[PDB]
Amino acid sequence: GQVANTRIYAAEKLAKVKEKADSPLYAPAVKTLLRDADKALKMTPPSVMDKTMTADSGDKHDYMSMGPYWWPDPSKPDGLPYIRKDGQRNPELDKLDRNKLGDMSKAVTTLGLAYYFSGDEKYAQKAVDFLNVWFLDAKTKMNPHLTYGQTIPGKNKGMGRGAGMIDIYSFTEMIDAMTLMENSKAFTPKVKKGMKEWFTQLVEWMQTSPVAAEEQRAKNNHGLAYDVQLTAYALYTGNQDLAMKTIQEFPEKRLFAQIEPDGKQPLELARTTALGYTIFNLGHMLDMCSIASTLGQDIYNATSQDGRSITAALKFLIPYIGKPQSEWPYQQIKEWDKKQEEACWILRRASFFDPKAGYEAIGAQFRETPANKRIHLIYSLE
Repeated sequence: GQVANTRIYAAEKLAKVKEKADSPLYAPAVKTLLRDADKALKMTPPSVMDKTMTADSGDKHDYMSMGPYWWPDPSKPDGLPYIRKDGQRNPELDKLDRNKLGDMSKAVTTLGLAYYFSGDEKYAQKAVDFLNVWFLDAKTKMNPHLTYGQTIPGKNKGMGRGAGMIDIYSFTEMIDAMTLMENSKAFTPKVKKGMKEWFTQLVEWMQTSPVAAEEQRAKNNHGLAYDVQLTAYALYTGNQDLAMKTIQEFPEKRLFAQIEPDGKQPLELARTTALGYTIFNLGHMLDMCSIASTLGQDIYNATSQDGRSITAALKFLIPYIGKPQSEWPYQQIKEWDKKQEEACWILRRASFFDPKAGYEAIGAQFRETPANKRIHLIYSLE
């Protein structure tokens, strides 16, 4: 009858889905989750040691990634400096740490959820192997900083930039997966202490680094995402005062700054994937609403004097959901169907906070997500 202390996942909902794992509603998704976890068992845990290049610190244990939208310039003899092509991801980024970090993060989340749903230690043990290799083992560990996040060839004098902070956004969810495994045997006090210390050092770095300062001051989805991460990592590390403060400042610093009275997010709508970025930012807003609700803080209903809110932002998007791209007057260069589907899940999540608005009935009209998809477990109607 225990509810886990999750901050992004809706905890009471998730406890009820677990209790009803074998019911007809959830059994197909649980089956698929355990198949995914079984594939993860076969994976070899990667590390920041796997990249062929080294950051300009000379320390291979420093995380290094490349700005995904930055490409060689064909008008220059050696392609340098790189130039930006918004929305087009340069596959060279695969040489560096970003995708390995993603595989790890996704594997631990999969494994923690599989453990929660099954109680099978093999899932928790493999998760702990991933975490040891990535975070804790002297041989392979990532240092708790992103000084060299999103380097760009030929630019920024070999240094990272604040934008690289977005690379670890999935840690917000990974922390909830680790909480779900806390009572496993593999997830020991030593491992829990190790992880809390790594996140403690990361937060100290976020609070003092000039590189992290760049992300904190970002005006768009990067800034909003920074606060969500700072909050989640502060809570994980026991720093409730920093969490409370970041939450309390979030409507003025982020929501009211980035959302217009008519719901437009102009900095996202200017992008080549304007629908995708509008949804990216909304999903992170809803992540903050969820964290905040655990501390009794009502971010979802925070409303400016001139009418700016998450409700306004949703109201702007809704008329485009389920409609052809001909009806959308901004760019969306790719992933049209994928982002329409994600919009239906934004509606599911918003319905948790404003049931009366009828968001779920709007999304149910168009949503085609197969019954065995994990998302049904995580944003259920419990």
